Parts: sequence; C-alpha cells; structure tokens
Amino acid sequence: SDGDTAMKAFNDTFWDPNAKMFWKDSKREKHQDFWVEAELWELVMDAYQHTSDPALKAELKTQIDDVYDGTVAKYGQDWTNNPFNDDIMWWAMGSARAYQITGNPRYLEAARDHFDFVYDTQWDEEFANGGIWWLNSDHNTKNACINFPAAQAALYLYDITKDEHYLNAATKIFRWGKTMLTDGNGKVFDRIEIEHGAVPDATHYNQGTYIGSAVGLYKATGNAVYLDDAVKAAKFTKNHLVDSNGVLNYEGPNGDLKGGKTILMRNLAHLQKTLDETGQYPEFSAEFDEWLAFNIEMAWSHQNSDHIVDGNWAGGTYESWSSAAAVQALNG
Ligand SMILES: OC[C@H]1O[C@H](OC[C@H]2NC[C@@H](O)[C@@H](O)[C@@H]2O)[C@@H](O)[C@@H](O)[C@@H]1O
Repeated sequence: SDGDTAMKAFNDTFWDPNAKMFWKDSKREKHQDFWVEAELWELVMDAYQHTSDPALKAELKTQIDDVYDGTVAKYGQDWTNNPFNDDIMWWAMGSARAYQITGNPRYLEAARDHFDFVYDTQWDEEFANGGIWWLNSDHNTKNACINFPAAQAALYLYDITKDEHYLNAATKIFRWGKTMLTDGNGKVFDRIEIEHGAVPDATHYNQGTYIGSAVGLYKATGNAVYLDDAVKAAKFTKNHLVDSNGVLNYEGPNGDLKGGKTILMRNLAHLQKTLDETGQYPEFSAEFDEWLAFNIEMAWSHQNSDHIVDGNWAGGTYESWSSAAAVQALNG
C-alpha cells in the first residue's frame, strides 16, 4: 500500500480538481510549471500501472484525462508556440504514454504532431555534427534535456505505430547524444553551446532519460551495447551523484533540478526491470537494488504527518516537484 498511500497523499496535498492541475506548492498560490506538469502527469500514470487497488486505479485513470484537460484549458492543444523544444517533447512523451494506457486517439495525435514538429524542424547536422536544438526561437545550444527525451518519445511512438521512421529517429538521436553529450563512461553532459563547446555538468534527470532511452533501444534492437550504456550511466549516478552516505543528491537551488530525482527514479525502474528479466549484470543488479531500496527508505523515514516527503532525502513549505520523487520511488 506504500505507493498507494504516497500517491493519495500527494494528490490530497497538491491536486487542484478545479483547475485540473497540480499546485506548485502547499501555499496554493500558483500552479505547477508547464514542463514539470508533464512529469507529474507521468507520475499519475506510473501510480495507475503500479496499484492493485482497483478503486484507486479507476480514479487515477480518470485523473490522466483530467491533467491533460486542465493543461489544454490554460495552454492550448497546440504547444508549438512554446519556444522551448524540451517543454514540447516532455508533453509529446507523456501523451504517447497516455495513449498506451487509455486508447484515446487524441493522445496519439498530440504525441505524433508535437514529436514531428521538433524532430522534423529542430534537428541540425551542422553544429556539433547533429542533435536537436534546445529552443525553436534562438539556436545556440543542443541539450540532453531535449535530445534524450526525444529518443524516448520516438521509442514510445515506434512501440505504438511500428513506423520505422521513429525507430530510426531514436537510434540516430541516441547515437549523437552518446557521442557528443557523454564521456563514453556514463557521465551525461548538460549541453553543447555554440562558440564554446560541451558543458560537462551532470544531473539526475539527464542521467535518467539517457538510461531510459538506452534501455528502450536495447529492447528494440537486441544490441547489448545499449544495456551496457545504461549500466554505466546508472553506476555513474550511484557513485558520483550522491552524498558521502550514498543518498542521491539534493540538486537545489535551481527549481527545474530540485525534482529531478523523479525522472531519474522512473528510468532506474526500467533498468531494474530489464536486469531482472534478462539476468544480465547480476553483481551490479544486486548492489543497485540494495542502493535503491536504501535511498527509498531514507526518503520515507523523513515523511511528514501528511505522508509528504521533501526532496532533501538526506534531511515548512512543501513543493510538488521536490516532493514527487519519493512518490515516484514507490510506484516503479
Ligand atoms: O548543473 C546543470 C545545469 O544546471 C542549471 O541548468 C538547469 C537546466 N536549465 C535549462 C537548460 O540549460 C538545461 O539543459 C539545464 O539542465 C544551470 O546551473 C546550468 O548552468 C548547469 O549546467
């Protein structure tokens, strides 16, 4: 019941049933940022897929539709007016998953149309020899936070439609990103800036979408190198994006990064499942599972009286993005 309890508490604290959006924090003065709301959307989907309580499962299934409706009410159905390609892609990926769960074709259309806008018009072969631009306004940087999510979205679209166009896209985007946005040993770089070069700053959410795309490509292609890529980036996370006791870092003060453990945990769950299914990397798998279980217990040892867990897992206004990671962790 821990995943159920966590999700119910998160909803009670942060869901606004009127606006059909999550509040940014418990002061209930402002709703969550657009791109972060796609990640909270996916959290609802993950709880839906995790729960064995059929009553809660039905409520969460309805909430999947409600989140979309609330966002569309405030932001439109056509997100291509947003200058951030990442914002667009986070919602395209979410929409693909919503289609898988609900079978409502509005979600497939949303996913496909927005994926196609970004991939078809924002890929460039010249600067850095490939990659998708961060923005559709100015073209100055190519970033992990658009490129790996784009590969993931393409993989969901391939799973749904089997259009070889999408498998080819995932393969090409990931190949470029491994080459230009990693060190080849699992450290994922933030971005590559024109007139400067790479910015080798690593964070949980970019480790996470690299790992998820790698695991997806391993499954789609049967090429073990992709699983090796995922394992290296999981090892880098476990050893180098943790505190002196092995607890995943708190990545404040940047608001976007504070909740990044949410996206990391989502994708580490995919790696765990693949390792469990295949029996590959058994020694790593054992250490990895113990370290995850440790992190989750530490997080939840710090829940407050309302069963809300602040994003400082190692340690009075609770924020929905920072608090989501602990919920995600119990809904893998
Ligand atoms: O340490 C990683 C980066 O963290 C901060 O940027 C967060 C986020 N901002 C938008 C876009 O630049 C993303 O690629 C990025 O992850 C910021 O301090 C960066 O300088 C830093 O590299």
